[PDB]
Amino acid sequence: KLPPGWEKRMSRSSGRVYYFNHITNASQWERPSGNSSSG
Repeated sequence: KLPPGWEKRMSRSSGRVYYFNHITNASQWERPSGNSSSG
């Protein structure tokens, strides 16, 4: 899971908004928390 280096990214081909780590280099679908996660 993401956040040191992240962005919420649209799939610029066909499907979904995904969520991204910059410096690992990993695409998932997660808003990582806020303050509490909960999910």
